[PDB]
Amino acid sequence: MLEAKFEEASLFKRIIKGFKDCVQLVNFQCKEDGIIAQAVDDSRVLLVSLEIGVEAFQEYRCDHPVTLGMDLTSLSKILRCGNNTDTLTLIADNTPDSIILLFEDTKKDRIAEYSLKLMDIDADFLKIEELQYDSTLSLPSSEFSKIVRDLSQLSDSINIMITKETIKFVADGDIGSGSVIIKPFVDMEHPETSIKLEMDQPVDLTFGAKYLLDIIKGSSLSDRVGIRLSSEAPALFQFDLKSGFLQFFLAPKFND
Amino acid sequence: MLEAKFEEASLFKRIIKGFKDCVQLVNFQCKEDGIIAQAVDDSRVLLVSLEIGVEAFQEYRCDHPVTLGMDLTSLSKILRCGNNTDTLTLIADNTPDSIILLFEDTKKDRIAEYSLKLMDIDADFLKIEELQYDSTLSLPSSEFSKIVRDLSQLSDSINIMITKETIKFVADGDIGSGSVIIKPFVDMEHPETSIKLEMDQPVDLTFGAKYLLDIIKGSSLSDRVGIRLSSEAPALFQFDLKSGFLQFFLAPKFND
Amino acid sequence: MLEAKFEEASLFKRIIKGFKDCVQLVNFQCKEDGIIAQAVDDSRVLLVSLEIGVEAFQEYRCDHPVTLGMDLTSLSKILRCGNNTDTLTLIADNTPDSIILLFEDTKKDRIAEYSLKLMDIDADFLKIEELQYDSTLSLPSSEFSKIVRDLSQLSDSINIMITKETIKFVADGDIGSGSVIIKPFVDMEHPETSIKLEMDQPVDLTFGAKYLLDIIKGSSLSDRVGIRLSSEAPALFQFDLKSGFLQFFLAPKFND
Repeated sequence: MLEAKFEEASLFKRIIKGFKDCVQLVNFQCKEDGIIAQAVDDSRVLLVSLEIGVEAFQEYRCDHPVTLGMDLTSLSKILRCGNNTDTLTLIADNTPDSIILLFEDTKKDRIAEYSLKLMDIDADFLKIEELQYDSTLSLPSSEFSKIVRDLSQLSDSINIMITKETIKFVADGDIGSGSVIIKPFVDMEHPETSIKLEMDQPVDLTFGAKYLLDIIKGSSLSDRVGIRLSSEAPALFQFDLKSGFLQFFLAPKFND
Repeated sequence: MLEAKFEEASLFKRIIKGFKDCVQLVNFQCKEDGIIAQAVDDSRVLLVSLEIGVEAFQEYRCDHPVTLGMDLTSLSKILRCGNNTDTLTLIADNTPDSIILLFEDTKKDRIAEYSLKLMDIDADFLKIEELQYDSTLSLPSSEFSKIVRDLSQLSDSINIMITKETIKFVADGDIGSGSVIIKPFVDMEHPETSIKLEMDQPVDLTFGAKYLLDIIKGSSLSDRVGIRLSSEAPALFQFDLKSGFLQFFLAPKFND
Repeated sequence: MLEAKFEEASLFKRIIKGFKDCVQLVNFQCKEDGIIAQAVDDSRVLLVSLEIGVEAFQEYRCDHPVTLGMDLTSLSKILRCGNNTDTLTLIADNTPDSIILLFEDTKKDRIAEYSLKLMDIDADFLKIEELQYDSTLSLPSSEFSKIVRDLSQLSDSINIMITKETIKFVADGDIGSGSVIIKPFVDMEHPETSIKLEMDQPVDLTFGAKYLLDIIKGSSLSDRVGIRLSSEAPALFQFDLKSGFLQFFLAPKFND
């Protein structure tokens, strides 16, 4: 059996929002220590990887590992079905016919129990994170979201440039162009709005704006975003859950 | 002559919202004791029936009965034309060339008088309400609306099931499935949120979700909804106005 | 060189909203005393004319006159790129390769500098305002916007009628019809909501509702709108900036 109770369905709803642009069929491996999931998109330039730990739940029990594969169109539909504050419970049995999602409320009324038929997906799991990235940075999710959104209207390609104490976002398209230059600093009032940067090697990479627009949906889950860039491997954008994470690996646009 | 003044145009606007999915041509019989109207839809599975009494108005005068038939596309358009708090007045003369809608405001400015050309509709009025329905229930309009809306995303058919002290809404479609089980109780704090049920015979009927989605638009007009279900006749969903009602008769889906 | 700093980008964003329905290519003449611009639409029935004076800015410097022509689709896109309270600065050099738009914020972070490639437009400037219009009136932008919007749903033509102390807006189409009659008065509490009218000659003109809908977008820029109507020339609708204006000249519909 398996029973995992989120204190608030909002968290799972936002996490699943994080997958709008992958293969709508996604495997969720549920183990003794929590849930992991990963999904690639069609073009195979973007990988989404989620880990939710035991303590991110309100309650959690997984007697034996169980892989449940779900259609994210349909799970996303079923996840519109309650107030963000409802306690959401995933329930399954040893070999799962189907996953159960049970919503509960502040009031003692209205049991809302949904089911989702599980699919059979072949699990080709990707371990593509690097040890040392060329540069690491972190900044408020809100700020990163605004930068991406704004620059997205000028061209279909956003270019990240890292030099000593200088982070430069640039969109250069037919109509016009735009640049946003931020620099590291500590804001002692709220260490939230702080901007951190470690640069082992300067970097200059270009990304499809469609995919950055997808990636910034994770702002709903964390105050800060972490960006690891290197010229060799795909770039990593990470939003941290209370004991967990949602990660977006994105391959830079090719030059030719 | 005929002159009927709603204290607030909001009420008539919401009532007319209740007709979005009928023959856009609708007869309004205005009599000494108020207004009645009824409209069937194309497929002829849903009937909408409205009664507004003298006391639901701010003022009312109908010297002689007058039938005024209107295009609800066009009346709906003309009903976007003022603040919800404007005093709205319907005006007509003995044999009506046209209906007049006169908006007035808190401020003494801005007379806004619209007209609508009347059509000739043949009045085939339906008296299809039963004496004894198999089961009767009542519950908050908000709750019924949420249940219908949620379950509507899983299949195109919602199934109502009534057993002793148990009301069960169920949608079972291709992607997944959903169930919502409520039970009767008295909430003394707010007798609003109370859920009432009388069951003379258990019932099990299925309804097109398109039509339940249409029917729940009446939540704007009442705190509670009444549902009379029987296996013989069409089901009745009723929202009560201050001395009036808006009723939706809906024929269950056929089994075959 | 040229450097013009709006205290708040909101103002320029709303001004440019005022041009949604012109030739998307628009000349901006920048002179010692401020900025002027004008744009005709395709059908050539509507002219939009803007003047912004030195004092409407937070800072202003124009060493030599410079004509910069811009695509308003693209400038409108680039103008979504900041908070309404950002200080927006237009920057150019003697013969302009490109215009620069520099956003600055309350916080010392995030330099956001965009560029727009300039086009070559031939400047056929129109001086079509009359000395004496047949009638002049002024009324709250909100009220004019509501009247236009409401009446726009009944027909594609709105008809203005001016008689002694009587202003009458009328839409008369297939579905129904609507009339709105306002009269001059002084409201001493707020001289804003006052309605002023000088009538040298009664007037009766008809206007495409598409174009009135376009014109009312200027409500964002002023509390009041001024309307000069005459039977000879195109009608003038004027919204006043703090030392400036946005004007819409609109030719009446032809009778035939």
